[PDB]
Amino acid sequence: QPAQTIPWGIERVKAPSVWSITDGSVSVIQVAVLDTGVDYDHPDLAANIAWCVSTLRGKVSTKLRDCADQNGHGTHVIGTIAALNNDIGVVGVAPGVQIYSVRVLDARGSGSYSDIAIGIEQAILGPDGVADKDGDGIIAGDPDDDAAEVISMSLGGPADDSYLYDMIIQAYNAGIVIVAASGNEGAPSPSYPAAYPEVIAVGAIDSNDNIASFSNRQPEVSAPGVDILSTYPDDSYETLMGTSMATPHVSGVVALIQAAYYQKYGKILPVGTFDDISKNTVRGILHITADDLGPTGWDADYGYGVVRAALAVQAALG
Ligand SMILES: [Ca+2]
Ligand SMILES: [Ca+2]
Ligand SMILES: [Ca+2]
Ligand SMILES: [Ca+2]
Ligand SMILES: [Ca+2]
Ligand SMILES: [Ca+2]
Ligand SMILES: [Ca+2]
Repeated sequence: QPAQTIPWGIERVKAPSVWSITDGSVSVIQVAVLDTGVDYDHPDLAANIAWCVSTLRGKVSTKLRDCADQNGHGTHVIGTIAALNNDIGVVGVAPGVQIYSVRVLDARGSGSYSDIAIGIEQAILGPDGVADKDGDGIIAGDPDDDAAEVISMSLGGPADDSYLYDMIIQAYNAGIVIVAASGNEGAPSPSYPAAYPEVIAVGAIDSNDNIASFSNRQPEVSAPGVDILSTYPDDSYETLMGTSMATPHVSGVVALIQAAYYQKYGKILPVGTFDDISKNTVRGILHITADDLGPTGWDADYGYGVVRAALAVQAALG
């Protein structure tokens, strides 16, 4: 394996300076990545994969060959969030965070809306199959349960499926932050599920801080999405571009916020809304600590701006 290097995007979102506070390894926190699966034994990922599950064809399976990444996309996305900080490869935004790989897309990167909807449900239910095991009414942020705290969806299209949406609503109401790619058609508004109000739409910038021409407009925030090196099967590394690469940077920032907030207060922050500019919710923190590029304020290219982990965590703990 190659010596570790830090992809430009990880520095752009100001992650490394947070690690002293937390690298995401606060045990209650998991990030669920709904994608093409994961190279579960990749040396730069394996210790962070807590669950490798597939919902393809309406069958929930943890058979390794069913959950493994047969495309590369999911492994790349996961590495942006959580590649280990060690002597090899790359390093994620939250390099200590536990990951649930929820395979909702096939070897070609395609998926049915029912399989994605089931994947959302599985992020809530978690490995043990039960939403609220101790019956205390808390799901996300409860160390007695195994629900994820972030759902990261580097997938999207023009179709709005109410069954899939109802699952997103369920997750949001359980306290789970949902993050998704704005899309790559240079369209005037985001793809679904990014376009749902319960979901953070993420646009992509390049290494010059310019928004990528393919980035679907009107995102909520933006993040590195061009020339993104990350993990790839088999035990390898690859460079990709897309709002699917921007998305995990934001999910990683969210994981850091929630890990740090819990580490200090023993609870997590509420998800929040698109309009929130307070420091009382995750979304509010993301919006007010983002590097505000473009026209001042929220704008159709950058959204509220480029996410910044160090500032977000400081805001959460202040
Ligand atoms: Ca959890
Ligand atoms: Ca590494
Ligand atoms: Ca559970
Ligand atoms: Ca509970
Ligand atoms: Ca509890
Ligand atoms: Ca492997
Ligand atoms: Ca702006």
